[PDB]
Amino acid sequence: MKVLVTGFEPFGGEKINPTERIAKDLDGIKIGDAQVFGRVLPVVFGKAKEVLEKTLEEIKPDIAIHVGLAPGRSAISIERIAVNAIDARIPDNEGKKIEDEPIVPGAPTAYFSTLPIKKIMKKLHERGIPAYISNSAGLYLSNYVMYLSLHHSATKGYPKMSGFIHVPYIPEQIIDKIGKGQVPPSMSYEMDLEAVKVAIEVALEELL
Amino acid sequence: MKVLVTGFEPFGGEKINPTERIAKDLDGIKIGDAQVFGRVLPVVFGKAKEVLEKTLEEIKPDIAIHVGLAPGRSAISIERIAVNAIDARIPDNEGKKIEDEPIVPGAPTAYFSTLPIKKIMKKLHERGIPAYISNSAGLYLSNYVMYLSLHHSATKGYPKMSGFIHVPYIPEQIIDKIGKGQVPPSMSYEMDLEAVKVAIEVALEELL
Amino acid sequence: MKVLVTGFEPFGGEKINPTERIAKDLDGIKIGDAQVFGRVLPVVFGKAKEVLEKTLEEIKPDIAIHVGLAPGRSAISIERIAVNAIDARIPDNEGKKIEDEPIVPGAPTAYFSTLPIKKIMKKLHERGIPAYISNSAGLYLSNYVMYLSLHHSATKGYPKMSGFIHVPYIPEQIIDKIGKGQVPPSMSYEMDLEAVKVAIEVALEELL
Amino acid sequence: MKVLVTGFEPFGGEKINPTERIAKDLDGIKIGDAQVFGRVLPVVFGKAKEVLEKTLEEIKPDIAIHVGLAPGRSAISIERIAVNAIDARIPDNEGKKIEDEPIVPGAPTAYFSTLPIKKIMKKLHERGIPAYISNSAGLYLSNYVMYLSLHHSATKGYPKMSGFIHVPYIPEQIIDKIGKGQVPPSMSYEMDLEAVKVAIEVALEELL
Repeated sequence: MKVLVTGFEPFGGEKINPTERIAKDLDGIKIGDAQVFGRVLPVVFGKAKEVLEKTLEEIKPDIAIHVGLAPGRSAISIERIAVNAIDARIPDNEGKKIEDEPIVPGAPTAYFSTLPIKKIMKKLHERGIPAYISNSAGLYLSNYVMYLSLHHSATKGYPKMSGFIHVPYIPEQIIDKIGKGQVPPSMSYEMDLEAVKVAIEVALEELL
Repeated sequence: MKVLVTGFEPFGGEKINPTERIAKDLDGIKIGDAQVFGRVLPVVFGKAKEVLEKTLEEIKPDIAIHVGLAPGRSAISIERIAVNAIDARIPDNEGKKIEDEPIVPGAPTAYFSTLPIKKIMKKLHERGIPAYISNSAGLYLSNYVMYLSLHHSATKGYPKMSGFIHVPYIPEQIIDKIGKGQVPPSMSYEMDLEAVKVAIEVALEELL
Repeated sequence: MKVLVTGFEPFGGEKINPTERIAKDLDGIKIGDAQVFGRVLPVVFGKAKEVLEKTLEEIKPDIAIHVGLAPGRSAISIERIAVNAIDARIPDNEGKKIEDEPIVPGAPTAYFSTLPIKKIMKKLHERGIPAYISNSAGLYLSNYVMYLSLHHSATKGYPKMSGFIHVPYIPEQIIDKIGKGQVPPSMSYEMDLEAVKVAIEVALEELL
Repeated sequence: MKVLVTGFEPFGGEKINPTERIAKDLDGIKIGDAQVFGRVLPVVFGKAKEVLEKTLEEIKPDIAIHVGLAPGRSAISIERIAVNAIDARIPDNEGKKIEDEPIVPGAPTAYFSTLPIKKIMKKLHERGIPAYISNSAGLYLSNYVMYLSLHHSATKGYPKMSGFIHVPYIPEQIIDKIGKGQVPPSMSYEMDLEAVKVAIEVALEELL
């Protein structure tokens, strides 16, 4: 049993992206006899697809849990759906701002996450971790990778389960925001890491 | 050198108030040779004044740091001013909803906190703790105690420094909020506790 | 050329739903030689489908613009996608709270709105009307009708264009909210009405 | 009976300030036999004080209602208190960003508005105008003028009543905000103007 967890590099002017550390912290660990692989993806259209595809083909995980930062969100959010569209509010790390363009021409308009999202949310709550189901992962890189992963599952047969989890800013990222005229919500890195571990465990238990 | 830290009991239907635990956790500890006393106050007009007055007279602290819960706030907030007014949006724990009434008839319309609020905010930031200066502690029990404490200082000569710190909901308090149609910001109890300890240390260093 | 505009009846305890008036105000009007029909839909699962289906079959509009109230939103929002799922945060007007259930079993996971959403947004901006593209119409009745309308288009060939527009609370709906501990954003009814008229005109110009 | 209404010039990069038009629109009008004077103030520390002082001495109004723009607020807000402090989050129109400095050294820490704020709020509600009581007018120019006006009343005996009213962005100011990654609340200029007229009428009726 193999699990792939991905995170993203910093973007949008931020010095850090907490999901990058999550991926690195979880890489190489084992939950039961399941092997976990952690990989960081670039916040760049096209290149992110190349890396994701190569990683999926290399590892061939049974479960894929893609993690990303969601500025402004106040709790852990589990994405219910991936949409076949790109409409960036901001450009990617290479200055590309793609608007109204499909991710995969001719492919389904959307894919539902195949992770047991409701069970994951329930377990997180039991652990005192606020979490909810998000109905839009945006139309930037998070949705981009979420869709491609689910499409890979639908066309290649693996991973069996795929989904996306967004985390809020971590406290240290809020400091420079103060004075700039706003105080966005934040959540500790420790809670985020535990949340992802819980998601993996629940997904695994689901696959038996 | 003596420091008094207060917290509040649960109110507004909440099962817990994180500041109650903060007070209990800090009671009896020492920062350097300074003795810290932690006391919990009732969320009841009148009675809260009795308890506060008695506590202040009993301990005669050099520094008083009153802590409270601020539902909806996203980071640690240090109150800049206490206002001589009561206008409760909700009733206190005994069903009393006082509207447009002074706290102390004839006393000053307001008192500025005497804690080194800017230095405290700066130190918190250096510790990676998001914090900002609040210009209104509301007109409920937090402001009530903040004003009475500062008034005590002005009329009795002690405590030398007095102020108020509000903390966001802690994560576990958000669980039942989910589904109710909203996900308020939250901050870990551990961060809150450390923030209060930092405030105490900075206040002490200020008094020398 | 025929255009169908729908609105919803009051729900969630609200005395009014501004979209109900929008539908009635636009019913019978003409934009050029295009005939506009305005109909009000019940905020009830099942029944809403019956009414929508019957209305679509009766009128056979070339363009369908469904309007609804989005409590909390601050500006006009044009829905980009309809999702094949029902997961009500609150029950409908008949007390039914459907959770994790498809709208049409076996049908596509989602449909993109076929209204020229970007052009509509642009024209609204030129008119000084704040508007943006929403990537989730929720999973309540608004999404329910949006999906069914787009599904009707895909399977029956009409309407040629279908989409959904959400409007904020109108000012009068905020009054009772004040004191309840919150002041949600609002937008004038007049602006909402004009926004819908603009959307219709742009959609029509698109069909030529 | 004379009434002075003030507004502010554009600031913070905005092309307009709706309160500037409010002042000009109300200048010269009469409510009953009361004469209303409308004046625009610069968003500049020091200079704003000069203009305010000169205006107050020139007109010697019985009632002074200062109006300002509050970016982000969703409804009309009536300020309850003015604070003797300056701590600008942004610089004024001349690049001056004053931090932790009193407005009037030695003067009271704060002054309560002498306008019948609760009655004004009630009348606005009866007119279908969402409005609430604000407990902080910020520590920028709005608070600056509010405090100086109330201080003038306390030391000079006039105006008899003084207060501050903040209005949200008007819709047209939101357009350029869209895409920038946020849609702030807004309220029509017409509603703002009526709200100020209502405040004046209620204040006048209070003075008899």
